[PDB]
Amino acid sequence: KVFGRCELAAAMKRHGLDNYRGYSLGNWVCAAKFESNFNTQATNRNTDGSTDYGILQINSRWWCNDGRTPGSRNLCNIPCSALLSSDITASVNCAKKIVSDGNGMNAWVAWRNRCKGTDVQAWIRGCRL
Ligand SMILES: [Au+3]
Ligand SMILES: [Au+3]
Ligand SMILES: [Au+3]
Ligand SMILES: [Au+3]
Ligand SMILES: [Au+3]
Ligand SMILES: [Au+3]
Ligand SMILES: [Au+3]
Repeated sequence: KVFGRCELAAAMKRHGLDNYRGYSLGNWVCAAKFESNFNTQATNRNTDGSTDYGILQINSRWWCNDGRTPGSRNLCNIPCSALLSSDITASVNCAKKIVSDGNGMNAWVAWRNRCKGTDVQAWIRGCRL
């Protein structure tokens, strides 16, 4: 599924991601924009053989099981495929765990480099919320 910008804002809010760990909704929408372009089926292979999955490009090294990332963990207790679903519940639930892990949204490289400190409210501007 390819989400529209306000459509994803609304889905994220329904699943309680707005202001989760103090991160406003625009930060989550921005991160999803530059991680996946709002496509739930986005995947990206890393040089280390791990893979990033879904709207927020969650990595198999630590958070999900894909069977092909030696030495890896599955801290969200889900198959990585679940992160590619049209319904974002598994990705939101896993994102809450990630963002609680200590470095906040800096775990998302694309957030740090393209969203952090920018006018992230722009991503929810005009949205009926
Ligand atoms: Au905002
Ligand atoms: Au992999
Ligand atoms: Au794993
Ligand atoms: Au397996
Ligand atoms: Au594995
Ligand atoms: Au599994
Ligand atoms: Au923080």
